[PDB]
Amino acid sequence: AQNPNCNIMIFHPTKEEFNDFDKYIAYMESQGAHRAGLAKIIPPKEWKARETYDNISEILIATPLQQVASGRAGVFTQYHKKKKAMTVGEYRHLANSKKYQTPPHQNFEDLERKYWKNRIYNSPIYGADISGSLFDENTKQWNLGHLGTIQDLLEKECGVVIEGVNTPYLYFGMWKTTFAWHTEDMDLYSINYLHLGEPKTWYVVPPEHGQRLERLARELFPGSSRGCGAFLRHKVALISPTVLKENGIPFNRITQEAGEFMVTFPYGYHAGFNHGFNCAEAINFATPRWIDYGKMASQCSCGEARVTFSMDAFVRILQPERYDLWKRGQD
Ligand SMILES: O=C(O)CNC(=O)C(=O)O
Ligand SMILES: [Mg+2]
Ligand code: NI
Ligand SMILES: [Zn+2]
Repeated sequence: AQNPNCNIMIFHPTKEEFNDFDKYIAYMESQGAHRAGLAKIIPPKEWKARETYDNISEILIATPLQQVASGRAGVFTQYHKKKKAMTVGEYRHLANSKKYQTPPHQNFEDLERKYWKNRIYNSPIYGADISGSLFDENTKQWNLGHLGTIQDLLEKECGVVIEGVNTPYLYFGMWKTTFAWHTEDMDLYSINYLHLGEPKTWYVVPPEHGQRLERLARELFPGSSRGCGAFLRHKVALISPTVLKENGIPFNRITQEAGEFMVTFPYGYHAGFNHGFNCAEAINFATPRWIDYGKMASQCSCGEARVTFSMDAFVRILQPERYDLWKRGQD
């Protein structure tokens, strides 16, 4: 069995190997990369996502989200308070202000210590989940707006044609902006490209151990767990690495820098935080190996998770027993 300790693997494809996206994902899996839940892909040196980032300041962040924490420094929830619209130029200036800027630090480890000590005492503003792309249309390799769609994969594997579309999302971050512990919708893959700015630190639980994280989360968030049998689908709970180690939960960590891709694998729980002003692009995707995860994915039916249009068909086809309850939660 490849990668039996479920370490995060880092790949350096050549320009030739960068041509065929599906083939390369399958290669990484042949080497055991999915056992970690997360892999890093460093593009060949010949590649670029676009020519420059000099002209992005007029992008609008229609609904910036202030991420307000409740709890203790290592075990907390966050809720999102909606703020007034602002441009990417305005958001960048805000990120760099004295109130929000990254503190002085020695290295990534010192900054990680500072994040876990102090996150809860601040409420950073995240420009998350903005439909759009920063890949140039002429970028033919690993262009996250030109991937094969999940609807087409389901149709190729299962023979059923379904409605829905699959487009990327932009994320504009600042120091301490945070992504809570989650797997993807329908336990899909994700791919995330850090276009510019400061790093993103990731934490991940191997898919084979995801239920250990779920059991800890039910213990640590007991109100939330009574409310919903899949409350991590609400994407609000944070647990620090120290607390994970105290409770024997297997995990790994890595820091993504600008110009790098990360891939999350089906049922790989992940969480993390941004170091300072940055912009990432991410999208979900599927492969043949995903189908069995999609069929078994948990679902939130309490009302909280509320998701895209395109999840309907995935539930309806892959999980017909669950469909009626889940759809009630959508309505
Ligand atoms: O970058 C973020 O805030 C969150 N990203 C992801 O969870 C992802 O790409 O799967
Ligand atoms: Mg612009
Ligand atoms: Ni994710
Ligand atoms: Zn729920």
